[PDB]
Amino acid sequence: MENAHTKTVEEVLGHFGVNESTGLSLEQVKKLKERWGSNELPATLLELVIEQFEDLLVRILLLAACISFVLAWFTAFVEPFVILLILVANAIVGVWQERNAENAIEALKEYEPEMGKVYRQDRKSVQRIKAKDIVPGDIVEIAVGDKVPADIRLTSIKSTTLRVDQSILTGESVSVIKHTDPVPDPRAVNQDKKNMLFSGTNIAAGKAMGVVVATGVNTEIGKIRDEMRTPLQQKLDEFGEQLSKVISLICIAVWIINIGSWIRGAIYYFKIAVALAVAAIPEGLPAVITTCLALGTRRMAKKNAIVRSLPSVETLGCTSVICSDKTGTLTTNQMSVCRMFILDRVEGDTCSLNEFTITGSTYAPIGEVHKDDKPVNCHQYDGLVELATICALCNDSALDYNEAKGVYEKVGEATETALTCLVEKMNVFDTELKGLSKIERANACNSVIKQLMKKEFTLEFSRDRKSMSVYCTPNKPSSMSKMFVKGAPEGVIDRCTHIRVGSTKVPMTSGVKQKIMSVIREWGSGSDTLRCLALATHDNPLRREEMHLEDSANFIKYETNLTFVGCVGMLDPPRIEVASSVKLCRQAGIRVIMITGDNKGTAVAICRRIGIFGQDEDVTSKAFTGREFDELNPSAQRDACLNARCFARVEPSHKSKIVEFLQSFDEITAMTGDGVNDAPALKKAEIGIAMGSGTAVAKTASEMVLADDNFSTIVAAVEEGRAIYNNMKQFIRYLISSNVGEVVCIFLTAALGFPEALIPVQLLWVNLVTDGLPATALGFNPPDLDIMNKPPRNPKEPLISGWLFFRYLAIGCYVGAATVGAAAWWFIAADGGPRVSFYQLSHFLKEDNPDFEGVDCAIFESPYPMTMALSVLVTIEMCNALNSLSENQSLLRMPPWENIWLVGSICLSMSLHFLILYVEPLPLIFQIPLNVTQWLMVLKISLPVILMDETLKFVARNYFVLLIMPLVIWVY
Ligand SMILES: Nc1ncnc2c1ncn2[C@@H]1O[C@H](COP(=O)(O)OP(=O)(O)CP(=O)(O)O)[C@@H](O)[C@H]1O
Ligand SMILES: [Ca+2]
Ligand SMILES: [Ca+2]
Ligand SMILES: [Mg+2]
Repeated sequence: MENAHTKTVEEVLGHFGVNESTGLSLEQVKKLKERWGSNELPATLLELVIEQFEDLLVRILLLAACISFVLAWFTAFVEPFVILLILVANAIVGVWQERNAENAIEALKEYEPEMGKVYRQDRKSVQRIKAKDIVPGDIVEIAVGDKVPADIRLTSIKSTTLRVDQSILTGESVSVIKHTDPVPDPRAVNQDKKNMLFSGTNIAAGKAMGVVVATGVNTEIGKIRDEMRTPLQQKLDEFGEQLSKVISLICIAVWIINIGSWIRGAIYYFKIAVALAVAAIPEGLPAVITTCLALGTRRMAKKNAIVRSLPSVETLGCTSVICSDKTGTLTTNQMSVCRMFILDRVEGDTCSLNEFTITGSTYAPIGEVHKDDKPVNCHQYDGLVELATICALCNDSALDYNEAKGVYEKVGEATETALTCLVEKMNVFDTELKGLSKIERANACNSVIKQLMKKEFTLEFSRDRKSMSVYCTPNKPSSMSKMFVKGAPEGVIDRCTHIRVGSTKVPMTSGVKQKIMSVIREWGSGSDTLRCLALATHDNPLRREEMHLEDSANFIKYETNLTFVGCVGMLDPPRIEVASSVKLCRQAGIRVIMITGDNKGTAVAICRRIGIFGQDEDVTSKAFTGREFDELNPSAQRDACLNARCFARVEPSHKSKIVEFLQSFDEITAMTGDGVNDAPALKKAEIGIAMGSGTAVAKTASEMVLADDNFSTIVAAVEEGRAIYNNMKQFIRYLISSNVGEVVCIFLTAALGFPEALIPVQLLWVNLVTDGLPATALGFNPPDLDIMNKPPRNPKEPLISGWLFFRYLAIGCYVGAATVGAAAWWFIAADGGPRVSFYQLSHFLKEDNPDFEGVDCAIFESPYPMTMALSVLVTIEMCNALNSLSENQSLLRMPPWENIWLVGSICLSMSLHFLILYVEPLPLIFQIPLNVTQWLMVLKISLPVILMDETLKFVARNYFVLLIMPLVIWVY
């Protein structure tokens, strides 16, 4: 079947020989799966390796590896080789971490098979099957929120209008409108295919059914499968540019003051200002950020949270407002009518009711109606036969038994599905239900109703009108059509001009209208926090011939002069872990707002339950309806958002505008939503969160999907986001505060006229050792002990602080007055070696010199005090690295064994530094045999940078040993 849209409806129905209302036979599926395979897709090798070197810091440090190798034919290659080993080492961590997380996100999406609603011949009702079991033939049904599972030709549209979001397939950011007439153009583009749906795209409004015409690869989305920065990064890429600007400054600022063949020898000092450049250049800044960001995506994918955009975690470390949809998201969406009432009698102003309770918290259609905790037969209550009529004929939902889980599931919206379940429990027509199975009883009594009443068309739901009409005619006429409605109570009773009392109608009164809203206030504020709907019927509707449904704004006009019948009260439990989250957030410095279209009375009562409010807290300033907000003065309407914690009876435009107002206050907002109404607010907010059980359009439009439906996962992402930015700051403090020393070790050396500090092969070794995997592995750092007890980060404030700058000199100056303080100790105050005086040492730049009496000028050509400064900078920078586990938490509170990966790193970079000083062929390649008398001093010197930085920690903070102390006692 090619170009179905050329062909008409019955044509494509003939091609598969299916009845539209029956669907595909059982072996017809067997054959067709043997002719088109499943409905799935079978999902570079070294490209990840090459992507690491695409960053500025390793693009330029790829040059220094070839510049010092330019001079190879002129040790010579040991300089460029050591620049590789720090670039190669960091580049391997990232590709490792990246492939770790990749499998994870692909492990979680695979957990949940995408179901899809078909019409095979076994069950007389719609049923949910795995997407891959769909074949080109069976009738398929979809509705608002559903992703399309296969390529479908439309056959019938139940709602007035159908709206598909084809963005993922075509890119058009608008919802198109479909039809069922044939498009003749046989080469028409996907966008001009207005009678077809395609996998992966979602339904924005309406509900319809068609027949599959392609699967797997043959679908438009499959046909093109093989042919297809972050807010913290721009903060670091404005940094990576600036340091190199100062690096190459200071570096060539070294190269000049030294030169003063006398010019061919000026190319030595070039490899210095080049190697010293690589030394104070963070080769691993772009690797350590791709590391941590990949890690979190793996951390979250572990907790049943698919992260769809990588900066989601980063921004969540700063969120100060987390708005959330009530129904579905903050509630389990496990609905069942447990209270209902109709009118008993009405005499004058006063009136009485006939209330009822109904058992059964599950969607399962088992339960009984009580009057006063006593069961009753509903046929005796004439008003109940009608409430039951409305509740099954205004339903776009249906019950579907899941024989795998042995439990009942919903087909459509939970709210509607609770009603289908209720009309089963009533059985107002007293049909004999004894001989029917767990599947026949999912939609049993509705069928009797739907068999007595011909539903000719429905006027679908509209969240601004907040009600849903249905047109019907009895099957034996003579012409007596009627109209049934169900909608928001406040709204429906507004349009109700009459009330039915049993089987008779009477005009609406003030007092009657009162009682209703009190029951509903009783119901929504009670221990159950009921979610209530009104149910009324129009007795003299306008003929279908004289109706105008092209403009849906007419719908509310036709739903007028109604007869009120009754109200239902369904229960909705809050999610279990939710009351903890709002406790955890108010401590992390985060506000939690509720945005809902339901009753303010009920929405507040939930907020009282879960801890947004408390039963006694006055809420007059923190809860406003949609109307109570737009009907305010702009100043009070301003500081409302500042303090309001609940917004109810609210359309998606509001939630989109609510988040907007938060953001206009420089607030970083998160949005937690389940359904279509949350779609604008999800995109609008900085980050949107969708529920796994929710809709696809809610999931697609949002940027992180809790497939768990766990609500405490949100907090964990905020800890990840706060932990990633915090790992940077220490990593920042390490390389930055440690290289002020490598510059002063050189610049102090020049100012005092001292002997040579280092050599360009030594300059790039100590870069490798301290700035290789040791520095890099700082990203696995343990989250701080009090990370979620402090307000969130404000992104517009700068990265580095003036107290932190001061802490970089206080360790940069020290590691420099320690790198050169050890080489001067071997010339002035050492036992085995020269006793050169300070004056004699600074003017060393002759046998004739009487100031240099009794000294072989050859002692300045000795590698001894060079590895006294080389192994001091390695040891002291491993020490400073051990300071860099936390900004202020000392090593008494955060011991170094908590970070396993900086430990296993420092031990590897000392195993590679100790292997260089005592092996056979290396002390000559590196110009360098140090033992106990000298290694104790390098310990005596490199260790105080532990305490010196510790005393910085102790002062900013106020505004183990069995192992530690024997090591120090040897030293002193
Ligand atoms: N299929 C449906 N038919 C008739 N009325 C419906 C309906 N679905 C919802 N309503 C009514 O619309 C009103 C508001 O609906 P809306 O879609 O804006 O939010 P909501 O009630 O579904 C709760 P939440 O916003 O937390 O998901 C509800 O009070 C309900 O009475
Ligand atoms: Ca470096
Ligand atoms: Ca360094
Ligand atoms: Mg919802």
